[PDB]
Amino acid sequence: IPVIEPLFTKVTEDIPGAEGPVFDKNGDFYIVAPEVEVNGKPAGEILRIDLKTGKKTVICKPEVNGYGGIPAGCQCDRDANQLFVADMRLGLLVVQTDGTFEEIAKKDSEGRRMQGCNDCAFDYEGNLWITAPAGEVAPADYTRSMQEKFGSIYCFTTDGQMIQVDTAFQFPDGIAVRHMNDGRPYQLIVAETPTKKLWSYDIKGPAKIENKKVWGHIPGTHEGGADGMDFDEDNNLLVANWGSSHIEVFGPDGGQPKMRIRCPFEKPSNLHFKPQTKTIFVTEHENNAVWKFEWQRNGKKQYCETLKFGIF
Ligand SMILES: [Ca+2]
Ligand SMILES: [Ca+2]
Repeated sequence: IPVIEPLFTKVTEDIPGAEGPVFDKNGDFYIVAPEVEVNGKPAGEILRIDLKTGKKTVICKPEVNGYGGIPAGCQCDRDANQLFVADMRLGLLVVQTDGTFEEIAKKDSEGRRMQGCNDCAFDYEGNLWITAPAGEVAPADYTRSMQEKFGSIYCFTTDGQMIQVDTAFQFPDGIAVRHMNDGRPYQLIVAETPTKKLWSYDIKGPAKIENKKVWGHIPGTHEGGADGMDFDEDNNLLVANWGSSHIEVFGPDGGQPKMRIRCPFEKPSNLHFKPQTKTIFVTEHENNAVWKFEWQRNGKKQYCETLKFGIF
């Protein structure tokens, strides 16, 4: 498989478990530090990074009834400048730029206790697809589906339902939505980390997925596997392969990667394009740091970059 070796430029440092890179509607850049702990208990953080200086500001250190969060992944909303954050202890949070936040769900649409979440992806219809590799949210004792298949997938819909849409994954992690050129969502891709697979479904409608399939194969026998992912503007899927020192690039039909991108570190965890550029910001756990590099083309627009009131 062809491998390219772009120049990685350091962005910021010392972010425990650096994850969830995201740009808001003002172009501000955020990351989460899920692994910050106080007295051995979770005290994860959501940070804003000043791209000019690399200086970090913690805007939110979420805790619910004394249970601190493990915020792990993010998406920016479209209609309001607020971040939806998947948290391994707290489930799904909505966080404002002022640092205030709310916890969205203690239970799902069927009254089942909510599971801790890892990453999420808005489709263009505004529905939010979320991976949930942890067990029940706080105050339940923390567990994760790395050994046993209890990880779930949710769709948090525009009408505010938190719908469990699949179950029994061994650590579902990255997630992405592919759209038709006319903007209709039609495929969901979900990383199952340790099994070295990417799974696909057909999106039939809000919270409606069918035709589960093993869509892609992640290279390697290292400990780790697919972590975060995102599409570029031609619908190639770029996937951080934690432990492999590469980001894998899959073409629109999946299968094996068509190209790999060598990183100067073994553990890329997640990535995000900066809007209107070819720049991909990458979080990684070898150094607990953030970097950026130039890809071959622009990212596929995120939901936050689209317009509610477009004409075209
Ligand atoms: Ca992740
Ligand atoms: Ca991303």
